[PDB]
Amino acid sequence: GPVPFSHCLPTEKLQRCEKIGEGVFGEVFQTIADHTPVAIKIIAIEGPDLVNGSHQKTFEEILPEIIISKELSLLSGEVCNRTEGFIGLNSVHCVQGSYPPLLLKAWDHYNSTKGSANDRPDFFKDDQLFIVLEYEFGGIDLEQMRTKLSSLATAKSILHQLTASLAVAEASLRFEHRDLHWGNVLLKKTSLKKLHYTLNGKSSTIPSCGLQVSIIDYTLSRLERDGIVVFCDVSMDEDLFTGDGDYQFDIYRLMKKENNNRWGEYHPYSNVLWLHYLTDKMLKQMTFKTKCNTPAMKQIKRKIQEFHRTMLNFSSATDLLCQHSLFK
Ligand code: NA
Repeated sequence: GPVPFSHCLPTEKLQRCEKIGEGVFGEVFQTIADHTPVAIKIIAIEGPDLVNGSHQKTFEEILPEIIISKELSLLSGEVCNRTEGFIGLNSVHCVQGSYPPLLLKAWDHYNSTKGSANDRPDFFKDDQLFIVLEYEFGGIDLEQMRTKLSSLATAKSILHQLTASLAVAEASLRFEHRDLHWGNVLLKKTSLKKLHYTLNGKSSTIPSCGLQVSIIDYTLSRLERDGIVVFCDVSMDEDLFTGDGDYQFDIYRLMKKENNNRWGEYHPYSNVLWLHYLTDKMLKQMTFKTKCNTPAMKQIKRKIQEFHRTMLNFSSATDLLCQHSLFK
């Protein structure tokens, strides 16, 4: 049955919590235990209050995200289809209580410095249920790194890492991410020169450029095992297909066109659509500390531009990884 918050966030861990992100879903905090940072995602469930302007999910509605988190985390320890490019899942708990005052303090600090679009989560009663997901800390999102990357060479490593992770998940799980906006691509420093993956038993490497990429946020994702499909049915959602002002919002429409509004089906072209949106961000919105000033950098730019104009003619991330010249 549900545990108190203190089960997940013993005092010292709660005292070290800093807010790092948010969405309509709820709140994300960073903390530390056994000298290791972790990210804690907290989602209210089962209650009647609007939270951030939206109804709370039921436990049945939140289960897909929990299941998908686990399956993608487990890919780091598999053999035939192996990738560390998702995000590690450490634990999941169902908690009952009002929001901890120490988390309110962290929430207020973020509101003061960065500003929040959410409600201050101070209105929950002591019977409120939450899902608390503890993840590996994955670094900083690509959107927050808009002005922080070295060069377009780094962009190439990032797109290769994303494409490989998505391909491995296609092959093992018939996975579609379905919401891979640039807030959901995390970057962390690595001392490894090369990152390793295995796709259908064939192992390969990717030069890191000093960064390891982690894909997060499985709210809209789909996968299947042995014919049992886990997904978010958005066929009757209005608002998801009516956004404007960013190619992101076109991707939701383009996915609905590809799948004829049947969200249980497998359409791995959606992963190609998201990779095209990310490549577009790399070329149009990211700005690098070092431009392509030399001939050999102008070449990497030309190859990423060629990827942008050709990739929509590939059927899946697997097709892109295996056949696109960018990755040869
Ligand atoms: Na990862």
